[PDB]
Amino acid sequence: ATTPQTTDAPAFPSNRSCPYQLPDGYAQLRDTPGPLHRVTLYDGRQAWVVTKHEAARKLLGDPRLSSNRTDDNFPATSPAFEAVRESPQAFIGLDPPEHGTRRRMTISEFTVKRIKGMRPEVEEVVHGFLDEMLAAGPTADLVSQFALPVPSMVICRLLGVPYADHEFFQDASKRLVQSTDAQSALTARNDLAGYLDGLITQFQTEPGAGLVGALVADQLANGEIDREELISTAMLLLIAGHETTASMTSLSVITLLDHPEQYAALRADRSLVPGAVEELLRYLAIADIAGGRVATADIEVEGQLIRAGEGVIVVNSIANRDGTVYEDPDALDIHRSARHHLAFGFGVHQCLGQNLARLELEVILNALMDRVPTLRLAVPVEQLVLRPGTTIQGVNELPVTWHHHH
Ligand code: HEM
Ligand SMILES: O=C(O)c1ccccc1Nc1cccc(C(F)(F)F)c1
Repeated sequence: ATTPQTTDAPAFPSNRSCPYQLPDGYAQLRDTPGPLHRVTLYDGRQAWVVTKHEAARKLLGDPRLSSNRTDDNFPATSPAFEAVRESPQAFIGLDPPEHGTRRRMTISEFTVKRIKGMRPEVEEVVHGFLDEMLAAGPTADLVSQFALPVPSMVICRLLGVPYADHEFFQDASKRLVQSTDAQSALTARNDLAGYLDGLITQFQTEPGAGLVGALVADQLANGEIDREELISTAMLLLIAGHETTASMTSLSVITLLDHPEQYAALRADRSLVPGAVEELLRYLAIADIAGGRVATADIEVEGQLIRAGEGVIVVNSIANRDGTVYEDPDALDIHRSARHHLAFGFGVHQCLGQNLARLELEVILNALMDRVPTLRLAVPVEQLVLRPGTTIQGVNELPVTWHHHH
């Protein structure tokens, strides 16, 4: 090469170097005027990304932006995503009206009433794993010993997946979400699909509790959902149900320990916890791989033209750092109003599990402050290995220690 390498479509996604700040490239996008920006995906395709808060709400509500993953022009951010692409879709990949007919089969499990009613169960699960970790003595891996098991046990009960098989499906879920190549991603999905097919057949003998048992005994027995779809739907809920909250827990611990005055204020006044959870959601925005869209018609946005067949990624981490919405947006402030953040999306696909996630993180933070207020990282912040921007944000390992008490 013998010419400058500046490009008007930088590589996307980018990797975080700090868990709670944007990648520098993302900061550059945040500062570029306009709602949209060109980028180049891993294979060479260019696509649009959305980089401003209001425009992200508007485009997430635009029916000309389809969630159809199996569309040829759907933006793929890694060779692994094309596992979810050439696979039968759960409702996260459907458009209305099909999307609502499938999502409505699951919503009874996620109502505000039901979630509020799970609080004692979540508290029991959180405190049990906390006990086992603390009794095991420092040091510890917060991911394997706490952040992952807690939401796994909860979502497994919700679904009717037996927690006994946790080692299998927890490992399979890891391999699907984080793979760098396509085939290891396909294999993880097919191990999962295979396990899920057996559970249905098992339900097809003795009716079990949980959402999967319910969908087997009703919608499936009425032909209203296909077996492939039920598997896909159960897989989406299982994986989302435990990988997202696990990442929020580990990244929130890292973040709070870098803001000790806010963490101390939080411990001193537990009425701040719900607002702190909202702020952490806005600030950490762990699900950026959760904004892909493909346009089925030309879309004009503020003087820029999205043409039919162009991919669009609504990047909610950047949108949540829009300073015309959140004053001083790169500062963590558990007292701020984080209302209207996009960590959960917006519109018809807005996160089904959002209030379960909020409940989990409130109980988790309270239990950590109750039972191990001296928790600290057993390594410095820049000895941690963060995941790349091609997957759910977080850490695969979080070595922690505490002052032992008896
Ligand atoms: C803990 C933090 C969580 C975050 C930050 C998060 C983030 C998101 C985002 C951004 C979307 C939108 C995807 C899109 O627009 O294409 C989404 C959708 C979804 N989330 Fe969550 N999620 C979290 C927890 C959960 C939990 C605990 C569940 C439990 C099952 C869950 C289940 C779902 C489902 C099923 C959808 C698809 C909804 C639809 O397409 O109608 N999420 N999530
Ligand atoms: O997007 C799919 O189709 C998907 C399929 C199978 C399993 C998980 C899937 N998605 C997924 C995986 C992790 C976190 C989130 C989300 F952030 F949206 F909640 C979504």
